[PDB]
Amino acid sequence: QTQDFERAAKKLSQKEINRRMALAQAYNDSLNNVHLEDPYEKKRIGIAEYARMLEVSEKIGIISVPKIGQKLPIFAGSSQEVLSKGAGHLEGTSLPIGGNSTHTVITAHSGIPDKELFSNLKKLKKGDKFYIQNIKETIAYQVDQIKVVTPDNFSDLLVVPGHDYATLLTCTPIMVNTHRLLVRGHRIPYKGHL
Repeated sequence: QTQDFERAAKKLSQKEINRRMALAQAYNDSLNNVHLEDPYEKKRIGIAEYARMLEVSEKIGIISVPKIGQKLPIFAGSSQEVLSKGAGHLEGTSLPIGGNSTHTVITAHSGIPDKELFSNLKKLKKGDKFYIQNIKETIAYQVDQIKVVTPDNFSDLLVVPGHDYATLLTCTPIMVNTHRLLVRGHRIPYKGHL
């Protein structure tokens, strides 16, 4: 469900990619993490507008996790509608374009029967890799920390100065969902603690 994004991204001119990426950079520089909310709170209380500059074909990117054979569309926000059809981006975290002092968080469900999504995220280990494609390019991350945290602990999702991080976020234990699994990687060239 990702070929449409690729096709549409390739049709943008370089000036338009630059304009959009500028808006995304400006958004990241003004990021306020007050938007941080747990997507998997059962009794949690709209359409996401904050990442429109990165959107083509309704999507802001593609998340590839080769070890578990996933290549999923990324949609803005983390609404139930989004999480039923692919991966979401956690509003309040950096948009997935990389850069110094950025930390983007991409999330998908582990406990929807009959949809793989991030059901097997817990198979990831330090040294494994994942990739995010946005309208400009594909950026790569190498897993360097795996943590299981409570749903009200956002500490490990915040921007770390001087680093370019990405975390893949899901619920755990499978079908129980009392906790959150956070698989963090650091930027590499594209070619509690567990």
